[PDB]
Formats: sequence, structure tokens, C-alpha cells
Amino acid sequence: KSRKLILFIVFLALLLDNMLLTVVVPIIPSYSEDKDLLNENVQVGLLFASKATVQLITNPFIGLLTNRIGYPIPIFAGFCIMFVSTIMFAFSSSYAFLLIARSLQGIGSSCSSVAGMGMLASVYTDDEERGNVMGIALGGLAMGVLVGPPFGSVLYEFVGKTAPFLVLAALVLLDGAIQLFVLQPSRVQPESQKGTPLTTLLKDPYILIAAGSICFANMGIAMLEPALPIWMMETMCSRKWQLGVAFLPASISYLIGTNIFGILAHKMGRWLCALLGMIIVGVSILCIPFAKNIYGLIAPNFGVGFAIGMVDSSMMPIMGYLVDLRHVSVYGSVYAIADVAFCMGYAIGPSAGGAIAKAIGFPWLMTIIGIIDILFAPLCFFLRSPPAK
Ligand SMILES: COc1cc2c(cc1OC)[C@@H]1CC(=O)[C@@H](CC(C)C)CN1CC2
Repeated sequence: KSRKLILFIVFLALLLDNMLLTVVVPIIPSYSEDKDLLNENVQVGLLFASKATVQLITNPFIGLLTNRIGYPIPIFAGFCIMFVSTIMFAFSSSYAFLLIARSLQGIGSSCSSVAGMGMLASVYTDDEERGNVMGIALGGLAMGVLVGPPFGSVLYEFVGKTAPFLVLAALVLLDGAIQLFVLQPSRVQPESQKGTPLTTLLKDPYILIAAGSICFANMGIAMLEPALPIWMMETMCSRKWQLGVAFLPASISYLIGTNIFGILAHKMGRWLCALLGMIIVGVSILCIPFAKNIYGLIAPNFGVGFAIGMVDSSMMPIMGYLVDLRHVSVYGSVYAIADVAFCMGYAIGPSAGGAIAKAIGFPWLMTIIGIIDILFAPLCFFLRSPPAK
């Protein structure tokens, strides 16, 4: 039982965090051109930036400690610091709550995302199994961002009060209970002692090319989402029906990307899904400067969400293959590098990177984050055969 059931646990533990981070979307409206939103965004920019820096600064401290504690207690902090955040939103009268309420969730996201991916890395040892399995587990992000806003928005308008958080606190304790049974995560058990120290993974070039590819893929969508024309007009008229829908294309395309390139990327060679993984991000972003209508953003969202899925699902199992080929196999830490790289685009990119566009115009910030991705694609020639220890 245990091998296969931990995929269902880590899928659900990624789904609920990725649904919870996204159900705040139709709530945000309570607080001349499609990219001028860079200037209106700054309040919303801080809601994307806060979760991702508090999650990012935590990744070394969860990833390192996972080796000392054992995996199960970090996954339980992943359920729990995210659950107490779910309950916190249920009486958020002001932005303050939202901002801090997010901060607690960031820690839960780390606790869940690093230790859960390390649990799949530890448990699924063969590359074909680990590719199919991590592609399906990363399908938790892709299903969470899709499922969450349509459900959250319909409850927020039709049922009212703060209902979309109480019904999610119902589903989060169901996952927490299923962890208490399936993992038996109430015991103190350490991992193989004094394994690879993170500075030595960070000084090996071959892990950086994979982590960098996971980061630079996310950076293209991280500048885009905070500054969509989705926040101001929606209060006034029946166009509010678009408030939850705008992520649906990027989050169907991620699902098919992480699900298909969970199986196919192993077979063709995963390096070609960083090369054709960031060529597609870059060219999909490069259609944004020719949009002048929100419908014109549906096409570039779909190729970004697909290509994010093709990179993540191909490069997350490369983290495991590299510690299995150049280092010592304790995955408490390498997934700390992979997850800060995933996360950092949302931490840094919206606000610190948003300062680029205001002096220049925003179609230049989008076109350049596009080229930085087509230029990264040939750098993965180092991942054809990482030379053995
Ligand atoms: C309201 O806040 C947030 C909203 C959203 C995200 C993150 C947020 O906060 C940090 C995720 C993060 C991801 O994983 C990407 C999934 C895509 C490729 C389908 C992009 N966006 C989708 C919406």
C-alpha cells in the first residue's frame, strides 16, 4: 500500500494549498490599458510577494530539518500551518488579515511542498515511476489553481458571508485526518545521518541548470498574473463572471503538461523538456505584446501554463536523478533548491521586478522575460549526461 498511497497524499496536500492560495482571488476586489494595471496592482503585488518570500526563506529550514526530524512531521506542519491559515481567512475584515494570513500559509506551503516532494523522491526510487508519480503530484498545483476560483467565487456571490473558506477548512481537515491514518505521522524517526550539505548542491552546476529552468519558467507568469485587468471593473457589472475564469486556461494547460510530460519526458530524455520547455515559455510570453483585449491573453496564458507543466514535471525528477548520480541521496534538501526556484518568481518578480516596467513600459518587461527563456533552452545541453561522481 504505502508506495502508491503517498502519491494520493502529496497530490491532495498540494491541491489544498494551491486551492487555498487561489480562492483569495475573487475576494481581492473587496479591498486605460491592459498593462497599466502594473500601477494599480501594487496592493495585490504584495499579496503574491508575501506568501512566496515567507515560503522561500523557510525552504532551507524545512528541507534541512526534514533530514533530522524524518519526513512525516514536516508534512503534518504542511497540513497544519496551512489549515490554521484556512481558518484565519474566515473572519478577515481587512487586508491586514489577508497579508499576515498568507504569511502563515507560506510556511505551510514550504512544509508541504519540500517534504512531500522529498517523500515521493525517497519512496519512488526508479526514474520511470518517479517521473510518472511527480508529474501526477505536480498535477495538484495544476488542479488546485483550476478548481479553486470557480468554486470560491460561486460561494462568495451565491452563499455569501465567508463561506468559501469554511467549506475549505472542511476539506483540509479531511486531508489532515487521512495523513494521521495513512502516514502514521506521529513518530520521531530521522533520515540517513549527515547527508549532502546544501551549499555543495548549490556549488554543483548540474543542479543549478535544473533549478534555474524551474525559476525562469515561473517568472514569465509571475509578472503577468498580478497585473491582469481583473481587479477594479469587476465590482460594477456582470463581467464579474471573468474574475475566477482567467486562470482556467493556464491551469488546464499545466494539468495536461504535467500529466503528459510526467510519462513522455523520461522516454524522450528530460533535458529536451527544458529546451522545448523554455522555448515554448518564451514564445508564448512573446505573443503578450500584441494583445490589446483580455481575450488576446488566453492564447499566451495557455502556452505558458503548458510549458510550466512540461518544465516542472521534467525537472523535478532531475533533482532526484542528480543526487542519485553526483551526491548522497537525501532529498530533504535538493527539493529545497527546486522549490525556492519554483517559488522565487512570485516572491521577487511582482514588486521588485515590477519596478522595471514603470520606467520603461510593460510590453518590454514581458518581451524580455520571454527572450530570457528562449535563451535558457540551449543551456540544458549539460543535462544530456550529467557526469558521474
Ligand atoms: C492570488 O495569488 C496567487 C495566484 C496564483 C498563483 C499564485 C498566487 O500566489 C503566490 C499561481 C502559482 C502557480 O503555481 C501558477 C499556476 C499556473 C501555471 C496554472 C500561477 N499562479 C496561478 C494563480
